Amino acid sequence: YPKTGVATSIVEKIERAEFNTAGRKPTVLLRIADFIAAMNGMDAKQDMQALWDAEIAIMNGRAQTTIISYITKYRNAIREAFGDDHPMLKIATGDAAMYDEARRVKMEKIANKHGALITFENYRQVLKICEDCLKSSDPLMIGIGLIGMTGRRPYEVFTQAEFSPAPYGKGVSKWSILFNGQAKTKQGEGTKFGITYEIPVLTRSETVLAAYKRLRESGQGKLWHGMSIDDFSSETRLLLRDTVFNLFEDVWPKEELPKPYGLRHLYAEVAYHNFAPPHVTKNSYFAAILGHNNNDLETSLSYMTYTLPEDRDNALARL
Amino acid sequence: YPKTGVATSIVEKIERAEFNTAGRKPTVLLRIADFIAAMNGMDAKQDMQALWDAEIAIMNGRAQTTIISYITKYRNAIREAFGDDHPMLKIATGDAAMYDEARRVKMEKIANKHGALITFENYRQVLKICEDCLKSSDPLMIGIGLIGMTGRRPYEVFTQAEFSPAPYGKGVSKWSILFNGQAKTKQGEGTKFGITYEIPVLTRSETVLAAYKRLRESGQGKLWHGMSIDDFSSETRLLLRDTVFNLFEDVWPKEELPKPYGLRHLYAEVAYHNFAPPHVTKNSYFAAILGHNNNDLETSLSYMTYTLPEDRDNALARL
DNA sequence: TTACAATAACAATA
DNA sequence: TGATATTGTTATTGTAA
DNA sequence: TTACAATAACAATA
DNA sequence: TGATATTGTTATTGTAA
Repeated sequence: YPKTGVATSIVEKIERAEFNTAGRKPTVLLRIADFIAAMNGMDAKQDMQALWDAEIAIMNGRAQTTIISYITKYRNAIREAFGDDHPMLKIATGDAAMYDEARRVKMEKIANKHGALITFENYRQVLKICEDCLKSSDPLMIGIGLIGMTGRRPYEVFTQAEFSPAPYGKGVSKWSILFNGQAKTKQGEGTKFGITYEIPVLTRSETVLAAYKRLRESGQGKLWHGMSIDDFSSETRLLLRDTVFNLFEDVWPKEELPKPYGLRHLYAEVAYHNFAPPHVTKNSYFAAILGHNNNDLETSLSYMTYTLPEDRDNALARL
Repeated sequence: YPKTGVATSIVEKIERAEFNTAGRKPTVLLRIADFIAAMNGMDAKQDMQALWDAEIAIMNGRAQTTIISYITKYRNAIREAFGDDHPMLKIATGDAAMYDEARRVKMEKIANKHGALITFENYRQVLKICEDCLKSSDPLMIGIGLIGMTGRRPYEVFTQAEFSPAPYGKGVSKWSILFNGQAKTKQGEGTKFGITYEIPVLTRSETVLAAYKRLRESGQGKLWHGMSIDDFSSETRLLLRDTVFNLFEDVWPKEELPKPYGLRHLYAEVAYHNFAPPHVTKNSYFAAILGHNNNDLETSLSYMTYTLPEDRDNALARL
């Protein structure tokens, strides 16, 4: 197995950081680069274990959550420099107890949400705003609108989504499009990786598609296209965050602040409300439209966040 | 740690089998008894490993599912004879691959059900039959009726359920009772073990309660009360199975045969349809009424089996 | 002696 | 069933001034 | 040379 | 996150006959 290599992306990041004139020092990326370098020429498992142990020692005061993320960064770096068969991958791991606890925390949060759904009282207004965004000349605005209307993830919409018209007999679907470019997935059976699949839309599909090509043909849309996730975050995350804060500050439910992924939650809640066939559970429908693996009903649980006021009324009406 | 002991329940079962005049020979219980006996005086892990390995060798041609169950029987026997701290418990285990595969199979089945819910067209009739059973003089019939009306498990209803009236301000709830005696659970936080908790009922609570005391005061109801699960199965399972087959043969959906647990599925579907408050998900509501652990939304997935025809209609009515 | 924008760390969610 | 890829939030850095 | 009831094995589900 | 407790189905046994 390779006893030498470099994590190219990390060092490119550091080298780009060499010319900043503002901002935090890239301490973490640095530690990761040093780590990978020190690893060069290492052959003994106890040496590897020692090195990792020092790294884990440094991460001490961080949040459990932060530590899991960081561990992912180191593991991806090792994997990039030395490949998949490097014994350090058996060693640079988190404790099972830590992963287990993260899971417990998460499921508890979700359970808490399921017993106290937030009533999205002004959701029609939110969707209206998103429809209006589809006509803006600012491609960020169009992007947001497309989030609301298609429920695609921001990274998907801005960097890789392929929206297409969807058939319906001999005609074209008014309320559904074809989508390719599912993120957070990898090649496999039952996976939507590189799969084109049909998704409902919350305004006319023509409108959506037109707004999309306008996004893709713009200047900023040309930068965005095919970008990596790190690049995407750096270029757009804070601006998108702020714009969304502002756009929905008045209409969003009081229980939470307006965030981009909010739109993906609402979308699922709205599409189910409007389009769900009768022989299918809410879990199944959500998993279907959100691009989840074939037999995964559990990720859908994360998205049951809101109650639409019509349903709140109707349920209250008994008795 | 104890190097000696006996699995009393197993040998009592064998000794009761000594006087049968009909039926299969208790091969399995026998092998388990011999196993436990051979274990007496054992001190060396390789000897233990060998013994287990022979047992696992015998179980070869059985179904994965059967093998997991059998392994539970051996483990419970070891645990009963020698206690919880016996090193054989580290050895008499199934493979991780086997448990993982069982899980995959299960989730796939559930996923398949969620994308093809069975329309329970005649469910009003089924519930009616169950209401009628509450007036029968045959306590089995009453029991069935109470399954349909309370969604409690058969073992719970026949052997240990404690039904009680539920308050509602200064009055008494018309559509909910108090229940104690949750099975398939053990002492813990967030658990319903020995907890009295409120559950909806699908006919008037008075009716339900009256039918219950009639069940409890009967002769067969006196046998049933406080019985073990093995005793319960042996005494009642095949008769209950047959009676249920017969009672619902004409009205049950064509996609499946009428089984007692069917009534627990339908119950949950009906109660949600009628009683579910607006700020709660179907998963949460099911987990609440079915007695599931506090942060467990996943077991609820097993119960989404049917679509009530009203919902099928209403969903079909768009567009 | 503060503003401010820019950056990556830190952190949560799916 | 081993341990990721997105989204979301804040402390630090450098610079005008 | 079969019926039949009884039993526990075998098996799936939650 | 280690490995159970219920519910559901069928093959074997013994007995009349």
